[PDB]
Amino acid sequence: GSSGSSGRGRYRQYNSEILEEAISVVMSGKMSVSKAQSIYGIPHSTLEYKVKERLGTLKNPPKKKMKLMR
Repeated sequence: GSSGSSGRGRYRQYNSEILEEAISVVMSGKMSVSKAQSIYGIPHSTLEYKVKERLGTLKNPPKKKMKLMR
């Protein structure tokens, strides 16, 4: 039985699974980006974008013209 060892930082990365969790809480209004970021261990700049993406821009996305980099 059991297995695991997490808590109080200790390693600093999230699975693509964990990310969906920390989005669903925020979407459902359980918290906001800043709050869940810290709870789930997600970067704010990721979580922010990912909420603002999963909100449903992903269907019929904007791809017609661009010319940029970062």
